[PDB]
Amino acid sequence: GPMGSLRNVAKIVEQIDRAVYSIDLAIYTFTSLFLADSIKRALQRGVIIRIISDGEMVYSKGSQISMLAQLGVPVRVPITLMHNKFCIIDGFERVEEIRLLRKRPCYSIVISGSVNWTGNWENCIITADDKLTATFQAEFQRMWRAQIQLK
Repeated sequence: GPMGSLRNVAKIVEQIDRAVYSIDLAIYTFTSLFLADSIKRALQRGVIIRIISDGEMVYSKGSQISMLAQLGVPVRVPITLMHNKFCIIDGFERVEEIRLLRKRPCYSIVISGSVNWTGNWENCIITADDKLTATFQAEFQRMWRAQIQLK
């Protein structure tokens, strides 16, 4: 229900607000203005953000991916199915990666939800279990390396 979704989105925005180093987001469609703005604020905070999404859904109405890509957020797209959408905040491997390329404490958080083909965030799970955050982060690294990267 809309209520459960709003509560879930609110919890996610809170995690985004706490992001220190990185946010990796794999999502089929991005329609949440609230989620986007939180990500926008993270970007302004110095957080490194990457987005993987679907080509059919980036030019859909209410798609917020357009404005994030305009701000410099790299968006990679397969052209042209996921078991779930997910967000990894400060993944261990990713933070260590950033640390090397650039020479503060944090803790990995993965948010996952059901894929919506048309913000909507039911079946939401938020966890810091490092085994899970690792598999998701590793999975993102793989998908990122594979693919259209939006100009």
